[PDB]
Amino acid sequence: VINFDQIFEGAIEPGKEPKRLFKEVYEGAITATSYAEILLSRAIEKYGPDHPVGYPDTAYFLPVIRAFSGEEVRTLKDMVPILNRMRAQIKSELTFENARLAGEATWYAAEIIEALRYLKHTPENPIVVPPWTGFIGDPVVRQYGIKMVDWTIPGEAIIIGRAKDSKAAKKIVDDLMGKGLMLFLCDEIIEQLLEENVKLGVDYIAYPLGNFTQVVHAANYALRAGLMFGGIAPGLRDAHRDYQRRRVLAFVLYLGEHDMVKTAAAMGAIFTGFPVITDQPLPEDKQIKDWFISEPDYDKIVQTALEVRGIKITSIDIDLPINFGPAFEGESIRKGDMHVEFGGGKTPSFELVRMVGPDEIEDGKVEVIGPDIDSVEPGGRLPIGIVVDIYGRKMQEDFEPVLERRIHYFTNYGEGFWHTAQRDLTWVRISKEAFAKGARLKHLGQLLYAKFKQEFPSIVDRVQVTIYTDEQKVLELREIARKKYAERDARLRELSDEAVDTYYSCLLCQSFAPTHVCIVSPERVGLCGAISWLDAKAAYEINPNGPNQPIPKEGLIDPVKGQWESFNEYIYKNSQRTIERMNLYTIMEYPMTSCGCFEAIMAYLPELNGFMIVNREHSGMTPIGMTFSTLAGMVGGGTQTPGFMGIGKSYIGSRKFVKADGGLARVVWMPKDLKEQLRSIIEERAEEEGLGRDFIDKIADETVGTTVDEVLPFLEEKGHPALSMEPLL
Ligand code: SF4
Ligand code: NI
Ligand SMILES: [Zn+2]
Repeated sequence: VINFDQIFEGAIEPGKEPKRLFKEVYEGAITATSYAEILLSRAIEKYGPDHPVGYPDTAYFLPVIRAFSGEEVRTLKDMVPILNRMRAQIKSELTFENARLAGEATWYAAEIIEALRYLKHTPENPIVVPPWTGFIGDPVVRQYGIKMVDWTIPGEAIIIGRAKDSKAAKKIVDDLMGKGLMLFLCDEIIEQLLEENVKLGVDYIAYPLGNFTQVVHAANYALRAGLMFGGIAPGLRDAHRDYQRRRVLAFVLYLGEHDMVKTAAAMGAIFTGFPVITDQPLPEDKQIKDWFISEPDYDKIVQTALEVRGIKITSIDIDLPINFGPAFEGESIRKGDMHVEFGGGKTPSFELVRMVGPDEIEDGKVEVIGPDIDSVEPGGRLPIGIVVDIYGRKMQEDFEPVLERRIHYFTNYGEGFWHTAQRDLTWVRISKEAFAKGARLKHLGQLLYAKFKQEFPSIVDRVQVTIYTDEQKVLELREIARKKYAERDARLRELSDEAVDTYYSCLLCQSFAPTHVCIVSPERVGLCGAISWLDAKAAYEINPNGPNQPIPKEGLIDPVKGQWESFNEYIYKNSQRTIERMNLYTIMEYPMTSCGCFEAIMAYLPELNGFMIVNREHSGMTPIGMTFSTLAGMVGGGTQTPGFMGIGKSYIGSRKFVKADGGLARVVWMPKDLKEQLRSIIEERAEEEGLGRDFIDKIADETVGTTVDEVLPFLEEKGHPALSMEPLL
């Protein structure tokens, strides 16, 4: 019933088909499928038809195939009928329909060829090294979903071929990274950007895939979105294409001299709804309106692609000397690249947002008080105290901690600006490159001002930013800040699931996970780990129409498992009626659903009488016989999964942590690093439960084993309480 092809209806008037383009696509699709045919036959000769084949760290087999036709490719023989089908759908008649089918066959061919390449890939002997990615694992797709759902990443650019010259490559890519687009790069443009010292790699959301058929690692990335968050069944071809067209705002930049295989791959992009913009001149018989178009002027090609795709960018439009955007949030500034640092146990530091009255503030006044960063030798240090005063008619003291959180992100988005921690434990660094470009502390203050005004227009009327660098002045002001921090800690201490009468929904991820609803209570953070009850409450109070809504706690059904009719009704209504009940204190019956951005996954193991937990960053097998990525393929997508649940890491430290299932006492296995990340809260909560602070050492981890038979003897020897608790079944 989904007629996806309707989006093409007006594109080409009959009898004027661009036969030059369609012949090139046909030749390239024949070439790609032939490449795959011969490599596959040779591989079956060498290894045998039953040899396993696949990609590293994915739940979705060969994802392009798994999405569009649903096959669970596991061995070489499985790909033989699939490729035979794709070659069969490549047809000489020069229609737009046959061109799109040839592009789909080209994507299938490139995916097959790449899986064959990975037949030689092992961790000890890998076929790709950073900053190149090749196939991108599921955890990376998931780790960036939270930035996609609110269009912090506004769209995706697939750049194929070669820019006119190195300098043009750096120009457009710097532009795109400042706009926050996710980049996929293929062929000679990568070396062009590295030659120009552009930052690239998974940490900068700018993926150097490789060359040639590695282009398909853009496609199998994009299609996993619908398979993961969208919950769309494998093989629902038009449903997947519709999800891509509506939610994955990707386009292709086709740079350099054209070639048949690159053109056929680009037509596969068009086949799933992504337009193609090339820097090459195009004769009338080699173009399609709004789908395969020429913009030779490098000063316009980015805006042209964004307009044809429908991407609208919000910019602060302050003249900063450095680039700014999500790609730089993940950067590290090594000591040898550091021009100056503040805080981090080297010098005193704090940051503070505070409400003030109308008379108390000069809107827009950004002032540095003390020496600036040109006063130190490179590698030097200064104190820093950042005070952001805010006035507004709708400003509340409650909002102060919320706004203060943003300083971290606001700072880290600066290229060559870096920030970690919070309050009086901040550590800030500024790169030598940023200093060389003219960055000074005034620019940090201006960035904070503009960003606070842009993000909170309805509660911020005046903003003033003062940055202090005198050591004794910073130490004096830090005590005022610490008074505010203690008031905030006391307000937090007053909260509990029982003491508040209203929990809050979070629908932010419904952009990509339409049936999923999060419920945030004081003692259960949202599964992303970034939205606590105070956060959701402030977000609603700032924007009553937004994706966080109050829900009264009314109509109790089960005090023990945590079920109320008010939450049941809200979830059912906002679930497209897929979900009727939710228990807040158990994973074993009506668990809360997940999108796919969960920091960790819990699962029950009957053989161990207890829970395993595994975080997204952990690589390795778990005692349930599944890696994190496989478990995540089951747990996400907005379906209810008794015995499994997605969670935020900090929820493990909550007093209400799966309380009806036994809480922390029920946890028998976690990765060693995750326990270390949470060691203090695990020790404190275990003491509160009566488990002992050494309970953390009774929790098995991968150094104990990855299977039940390795783990159970250790649990028995340790006298883990879970073995003597009631089975949860
Ligand atoms: S609280 Fe839930 S719905 Fe909201 S952003 Fe986090 S994971 Fe997504
Ligand atoms: Ni999610
Ligand atoms: Zn999500």
